[PDB]
Amino acid sequence: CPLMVKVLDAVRGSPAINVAMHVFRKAADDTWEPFASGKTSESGELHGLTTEEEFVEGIYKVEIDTKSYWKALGISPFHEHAEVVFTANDSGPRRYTIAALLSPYSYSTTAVVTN
Amino acid sequence: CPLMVKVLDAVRGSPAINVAMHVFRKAADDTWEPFASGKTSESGELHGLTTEEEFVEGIYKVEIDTKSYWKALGISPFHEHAEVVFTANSGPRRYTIAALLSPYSYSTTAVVTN
Amino acid sequence: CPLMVKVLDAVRGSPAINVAMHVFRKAADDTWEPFASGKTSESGELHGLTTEEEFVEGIYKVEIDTKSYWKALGISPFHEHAEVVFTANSGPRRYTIAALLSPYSYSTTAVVTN
Amino acid sequence: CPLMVKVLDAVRGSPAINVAMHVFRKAADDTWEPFASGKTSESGELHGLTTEEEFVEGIYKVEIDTKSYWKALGISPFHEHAEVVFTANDSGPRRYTIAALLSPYSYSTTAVVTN
Ligand SMILES: O=C(O)c1ccc2c(c1)OCCOCCOCCOCCOCCO2
Ligand SMILES: O=C(O)c1ccc2c(c1)OCCOCCOCCOCCOCCO2
Ligand SMILES: O=C(O)c1ccc2c(c1)OCCOCCOCCOCCOCCO2
Ligand SMILES: O=C(O)c1ccc2c(c1)OCCOCCOCCOCCOCCO2
Repeated sequence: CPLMVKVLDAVRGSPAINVAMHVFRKAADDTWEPFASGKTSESGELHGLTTEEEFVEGIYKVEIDTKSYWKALGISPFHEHAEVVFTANDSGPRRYTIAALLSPYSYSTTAVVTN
Repeated sequence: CPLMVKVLDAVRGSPAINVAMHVFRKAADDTWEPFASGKTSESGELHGLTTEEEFVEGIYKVEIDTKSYWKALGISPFHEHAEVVFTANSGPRRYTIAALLSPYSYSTTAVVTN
Repeated sequence: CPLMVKVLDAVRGSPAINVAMHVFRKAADDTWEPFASGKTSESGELHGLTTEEEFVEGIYKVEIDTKSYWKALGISPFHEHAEVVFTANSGPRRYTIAALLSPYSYSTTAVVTN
Repeated sequence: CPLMVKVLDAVRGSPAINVAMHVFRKAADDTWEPFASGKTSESGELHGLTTEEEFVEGIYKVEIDTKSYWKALGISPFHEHAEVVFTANDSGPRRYTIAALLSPYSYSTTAVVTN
């Protein structure tokens, strides 16, 4: 599991459950190509997006659909989504945990990178 | 204005207005001596807490009553308050303390400029 | 000033100065049309990106080049940039986008006022 | 494990390792009484601070010594520590995870509360 995403809800003090997200990888023509997608579990975590062999060097974008999450809770939020754009594995393979902390008008995204 | 505090509401996307806070300065016996207080304005800011000659070296604590802010909005928050504890004054400096409030989370940042 | 961006450096406790950013507006084909751009001032702020009559309904993206900011400080950051994507203008509103930068983390907040 | 603390370093993109913290509980005389203490592990986590039987209703304060952490990394930070002051278990027992995200001039503290 080289790429994992964890999402927290700062209004409820809970994991953010059933949050959809889409991962893209920049292709040779400099367009965003679909890579993987999934939804957070009851723990707010999404595992299994990719494998060590599949997650090669590249520039990746994770688009977390925070808007649909907030709307399902009855909240009309500011952002369309929470994004993470990063270069991966250019020093060799790493494990990436992306942590997103969500409020209706604010979010933070943090990476924990281990070798 | 050596010390300014700004408070934002991350639920509503607005300044957090009428947020009360007290500032204390740590005394030699390790007790917190009353120093300054006020509440945020319609812009979410609290200005005029102190003056340059009054604000000397020490450990200061800003205790922001975030619980009362959320209670007034009918949201049951996690924190009793937000406490920002820092050593101030290498000589005088200007300090802006920002607090970003959510019911179960808060962030605080300091800008120290000249 | 319908749209203002403020950027802070959480490592140094300072405004983030000379941070470049582009603003795009989503077009009908789902491509990002150039809209506005600039770089932050000595106060970390970027003002004057647009006018009320120009800033109409749409989905807007602010792409802040945080990577170049950290590279200039000799710190290898995580993010290529910070992207703030939001629907703007229920009629005109005033938008302040704040970004708080660390090498491996960023936070962004919006204040929408009248 | 009704109370767990997780600490992340936003400069290095790593768990914040060997961070000391002290937990206090407000006593009947309205003073802060020592409760528990410990240090974060290699994963940035501190477990085992208390037990379901020991962690009764009350007002608790966690003081995380972020200043000594940053100084050991050669950084002179703004805050003396990162604090969390909260009422616990007044609706019945809950499990509390306190997540702290650290930068030299900024920190955020978030609670995940489960039943
Ligand atoms: O348990 C919660 O507090 C919780 C809280 C929030 C949950 C959520 C659960 O989703 C659980 C799975 O729901 C599947 C059926 O719902 C389908 C429609 O989902 C629309 C997006 O919902 C996002 C929030 O989902
Ligand atoms: O402005 C928003 O988008 C917004 C967004 C979300 C707001 C919210 C506002 O709360 C505003 C004050 O609500 C009035 C009192 O409601 C009492 C019940 O509140 C239950 C918890 O609501 C959490 C979300 O509150
Ligand atoms: O202002 C601080 O307290 C502060 C605090 C921390 C600063 C830091 C400043 O970096 C300022 C610019 O550093 C000059 C170039 O150093 C190159 C090597 O940097 C290695 C990574 O340093 C991370 C911490 O950088
Ligand atoms: O592995 C790291 O990146 C790391 C990174 C940071 C580590 C840290 C490890 O501490 C590992 C345990 O060190 C025990 C011996 O050091 C005693 C003095 O510790 C002073 C406080 O250090 C806080 C940072 O500790």
